[PDB]
Amino acid sequence: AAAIGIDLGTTYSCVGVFQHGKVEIIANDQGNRTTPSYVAFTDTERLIGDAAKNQVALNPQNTVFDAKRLIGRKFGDPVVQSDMKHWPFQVINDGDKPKVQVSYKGETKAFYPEEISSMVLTKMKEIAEAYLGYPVTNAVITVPAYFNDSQRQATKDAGVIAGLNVLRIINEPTAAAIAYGLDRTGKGERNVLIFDLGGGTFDVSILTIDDGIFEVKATAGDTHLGGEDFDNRLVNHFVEEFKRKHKKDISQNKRAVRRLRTACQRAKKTLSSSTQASLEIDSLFEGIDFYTSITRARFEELCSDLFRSTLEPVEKALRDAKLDKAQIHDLVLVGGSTRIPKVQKLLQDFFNGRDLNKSINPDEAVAYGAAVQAAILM
Ligand SMILES: Nc1ncnc2c1ncn2[C@@H]1O[C@H](COP(=O)(O)OP(=O)(O)OP(=O)(O)O)[C@@H](O)[C@H]1O
Ligand SMILES: [Cl-]
Ligand SMILES: [Cl-]
Ligand SMILES: [Mg+2]
Ligand code: NA
Repeated sequence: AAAIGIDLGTTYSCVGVFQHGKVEIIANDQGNRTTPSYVAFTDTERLIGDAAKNQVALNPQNTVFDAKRLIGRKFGDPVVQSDMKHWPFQVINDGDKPKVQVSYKGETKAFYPEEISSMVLTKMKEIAEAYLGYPVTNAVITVPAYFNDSQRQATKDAGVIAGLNVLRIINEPTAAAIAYGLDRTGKGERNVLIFDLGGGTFDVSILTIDDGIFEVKATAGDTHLGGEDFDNRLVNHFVEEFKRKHKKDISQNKRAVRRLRTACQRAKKTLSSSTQASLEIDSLFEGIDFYTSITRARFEELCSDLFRSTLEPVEKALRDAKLDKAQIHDLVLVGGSTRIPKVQKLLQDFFNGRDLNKSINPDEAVAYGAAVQAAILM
């Protein structure tokens, strides 16, 4: 039986398996090759993944997301106390550990972060089992390089709770490097830069690889910079467009804003491969249809400062590693947001025209590498 590799993301998770000489990134029941790290509780059922995120009658208080921001932290951790202010779900204190509190089947319940993340991992396990046609019992799971012992432990515990023997916890950037076969180099140092822009976070990592041994030389980035921030620029843009056109403010109608935000995420993805996108929402506010469009160039303007801000952390990482641009051997794109053409241009220009490694869907590279390493360890 094959073991699986799982990228347990802040916003999207991905599962792959190595068999018959090659990695298969496994699509879920809706055909999506990555799955939202969402769990929802209703009066009748628990929903995970696409079903949780896509609720037609979504209940903000009982739909949990961002558990990765809590996992392995103390309740009194200032990161937790800050993050709590912007979530619609309740976080409580159980002996200086955080728990997320919800209503389920009519009663108030609370769950540790590693419990919420185990539900996401169970979904990923099941996605794999459907494809393989047998039970999966071993996995490699990835984490950010900056994770500490407590965060790594809680992640491993989420795996155990989901019925997985965790062969190893490995760093996300190391997994992306493995996906591209960069661990296979002989003796002699090669410097690799991983540029990772996901849904919620931005991670720059510089790795030295020598005869298959990885050293983390430098890390930089921003834990509150990702695709969702580009979403929010589009939402604010269209809220102003609706005001102009209909003389109505929709900003305080939570439902209209969620429905607009979903459509902005869909348009954004489309703008990575087309130069314009149409956005059409039936009865968005007080029965008014909102049918409009957005160009790639306009989307770029709306986000220009955010896109540009990704480069100073690259500069910083290089200084910390005591390396010049020219001394990086390989540049690897990771994270869904690096599909954005403008982001690719900025990083390529900064590196004076160097090739980017982008042949593996960037939001799949970490799971791909995890799957490769899981097979080695078996
Ligand atoms: N083609 C695309 N163009 C632009 N953005 C995209 C595209 N495909 C996915 N995204 C965006 O990528 C983001 C998710 O990326 P990813 O799957 O790397 O998340 P992740 O692994 O959870 O990372 P993090 O923990 O940083 O959120 C979302 O904001 C999503 O809209
Ligand atoms: Cl599914
Ligand atoms: Cl479900
Ligand atoms: Mg990540
Ligand atoms: Na992911």
